[PDB]
Amino acid sequence: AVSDAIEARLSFAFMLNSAVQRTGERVTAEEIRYVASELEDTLGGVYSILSQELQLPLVRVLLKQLQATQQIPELPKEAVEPTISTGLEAIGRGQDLDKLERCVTAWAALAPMRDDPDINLAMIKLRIANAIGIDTSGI
Amino acid sequence: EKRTGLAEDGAKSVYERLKNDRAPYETRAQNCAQYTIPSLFPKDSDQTPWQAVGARGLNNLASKLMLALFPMQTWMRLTISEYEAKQLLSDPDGLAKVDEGLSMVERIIMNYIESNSYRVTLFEALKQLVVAGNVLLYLPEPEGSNYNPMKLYRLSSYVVQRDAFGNVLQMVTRDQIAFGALPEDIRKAVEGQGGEKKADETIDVYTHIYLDEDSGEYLRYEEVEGMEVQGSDGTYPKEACPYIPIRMVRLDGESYGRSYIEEYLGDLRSLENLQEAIVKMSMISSKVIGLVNPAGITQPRRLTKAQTGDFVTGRPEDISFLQLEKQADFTVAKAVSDAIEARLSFAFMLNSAVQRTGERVTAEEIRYVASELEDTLGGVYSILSQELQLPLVRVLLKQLQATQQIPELPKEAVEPTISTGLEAIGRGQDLDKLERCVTAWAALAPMRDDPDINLAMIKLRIANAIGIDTSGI
Amino acid sequence: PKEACPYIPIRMVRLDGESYGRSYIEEYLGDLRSLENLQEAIVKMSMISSKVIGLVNPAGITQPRRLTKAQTGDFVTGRPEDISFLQLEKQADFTVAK
Amino acid sequence: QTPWQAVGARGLNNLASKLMLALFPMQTWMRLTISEYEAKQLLS
Amino acid sequence: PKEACPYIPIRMVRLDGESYGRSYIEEYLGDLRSLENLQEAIVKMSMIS
Amino acid sequence: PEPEGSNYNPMKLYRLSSYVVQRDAFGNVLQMVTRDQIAFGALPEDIR
Repeated sequence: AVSDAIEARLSFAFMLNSAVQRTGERVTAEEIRYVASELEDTLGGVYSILSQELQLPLVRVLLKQLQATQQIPELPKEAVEPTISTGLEAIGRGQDLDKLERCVTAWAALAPMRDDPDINLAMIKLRIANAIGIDTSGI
Repeated sequence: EKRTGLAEDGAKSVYERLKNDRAPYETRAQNCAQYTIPSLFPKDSDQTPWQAVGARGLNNLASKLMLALFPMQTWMRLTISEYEAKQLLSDPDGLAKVDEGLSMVERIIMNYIESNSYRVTLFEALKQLVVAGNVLLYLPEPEGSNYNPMKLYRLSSYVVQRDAFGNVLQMVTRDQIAFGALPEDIRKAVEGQGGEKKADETIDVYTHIYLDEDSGEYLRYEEVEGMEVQGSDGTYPKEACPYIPIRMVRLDGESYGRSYIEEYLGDLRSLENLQEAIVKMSMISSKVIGLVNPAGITQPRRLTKAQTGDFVTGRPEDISFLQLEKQADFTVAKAVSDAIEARLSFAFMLNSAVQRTGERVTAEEIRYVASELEDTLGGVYSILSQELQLPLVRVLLKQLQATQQIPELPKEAVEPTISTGLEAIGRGQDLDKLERCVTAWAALAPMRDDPDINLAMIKLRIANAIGIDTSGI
Repeated sequence: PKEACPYIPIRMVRLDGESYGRSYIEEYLGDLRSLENLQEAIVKMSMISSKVIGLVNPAGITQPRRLTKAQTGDFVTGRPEDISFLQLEKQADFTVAK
Repeated sequence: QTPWQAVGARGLNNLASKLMLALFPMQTWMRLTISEYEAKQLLS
Repeated sequence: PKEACPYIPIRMVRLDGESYGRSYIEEYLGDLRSLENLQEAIVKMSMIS
Repeated sequence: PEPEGSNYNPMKLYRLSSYVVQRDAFGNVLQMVTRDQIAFGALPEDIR
């Protein structure tokens, strides 16, 4: 019993998906999702640390190493010292994409008044995008 | 020049005097770390723990806070200053310009934070911020566009003093650089003051900062062996000091802060003290020891040699195995251990405190007891937003305008307001009140074709009580 | 001015006719001490339960030295009647207090 | 000499595996974007 | 050049004011030894059984 | 190492025991001394 009590505690600290595996009770579905979002919470911890400690320095060195051996076909001055994004940004499923179709879905909220009696949909469709935080340049 | 005022008697002399009202606060931090991760605050002056509970709790607490305060997302939102926003009324072409560039500084601050590896030290800061009362952050001048990291001083190797209103009066750090690493200016000055030094001798390097009674600003200087350092003098303005000392739990009328783990320390020690005896008990239980009666026929030699399947000269009355049979008292101790370990799991925002092996846990209690972890976390978050998030942004803004990495903008955006929290994620109360008001205009769709109802005045009062701007609706 | 003093003294529980206020935890203090006084004896009890202590009968053949030295799997000169472990067996009274 | 348990073994291995597939996938996991100072230059 | 050295030394757990970093497993080492020290006696017991 | 053309330029990894580091106050790298343990029959002819 003591060994299994410890082995469970460790299984959490090694992001083992089989720490939910408690042979004690009829494990529900609503705790599985919640105790799994504690494994994601402590993993997002080490990931956002190693992004700074090992991911970005590795890219930053390869960038300057490959521009120096001219395998990088030259580009207009604006892109020789850029900004290096990583994480959910680079997978393509980042906060930017979130805020846009979180704003598209707020313009379907004023569909039961697209035919607006003096409501003025023009300023609202702009303030909605203001609070969210898009660019609004040319919308 | 001999300096007086606060640094009248040197630097190291102030460090050792203020080390006396700080000594209780590091002893407290020492105890809390001994039961979590000792490496964060070793018990060296004024070995691992038997349990990993506090260990996984401390790490999970910091992780949840670091991912809350400092995400990959933009987590600050600059917006036009009120006094200079009333000036630009009804001018949306020259007003969108001021907010757009404000949202450019929104990004510049991030890129500086990303590429300079601020996050990785902020984590080690939050870990320290929780088990120890305080941390000291130093972010030097940008100095070009290089790799300008952040420096972190743990409580034991720095010292602070505050006034009545809680403002910083003086701060004396204390690096412990090895001689073979000091700058050549300081290095030759050291062995040239008496005694040549080896390459591994450790040199105490202090760093006084203090307000000047005459000026309205801070004066600093490095200091080695009792004599001031070459080229180390300098001044910082009072409103933008790049040395930030952060407290966790305030106690208005005190130089330092209280730690977070401190408040639940009594139970945390009860668990470690128990887990020790429990594990030690488990080792005794799994220890197999025979007991051959010497007045008997069975000889101990023949048994240890015997293979499986062997028959052996002896009777079963002579041998017996050492039974511990403390099964009863173990269940008592293990039940208390689990009861305490659970109480702490709530105080460490462990999502696995719902994990009660007692009953068929429903779906409707999980949501409610999870909204107590959200309720006690929003506590420390909205505190650290003021104690560590807002001061950090406020310093980098004035630090980056001073090295003109901020492309200039129209006067309205030189002193704006710095919003944080759910505002900057973009899912704040503003967006809430807007589509909570749109959804009140779809409620009068079964009378859009209104017989004399007048939808114009109603569609306006709805937005009034809610609290939108109503400017041009 | 009387209408805008920047020193504010706040009470929790008013008692009109008194300078200070009553605390909120005060009203439930009696149970709060009952719990602490109990948890003390409870926690202390678990420590005695998990304390393993042998009891070698000196008039017996089994000597305490040989046992502490022995490895796991070793057989040892002795009888099981000589050794016993200090049982607390307050399982009944524990469940009451808990 | 080897350990009596494979707990840390599979734990350590699972820790590395999850991190490498998070940090370094077959996917493109960095995103370069225009520097801010030289992006305001190329406006409109 | 200082800005692009191709030798990169990485730390795991920072402790600002030290050349090297702390390991991740170090923080939970006590329980990891409790388990192994136990698993030995358990496995050894099963062989005796 | 440097790309050195477009060849097979792998990555070298030094474990903690066969390398050593020193840093300053702000945490920047001061010096690094590695330590391979190559067998004589493998060294380049210059060093050999």
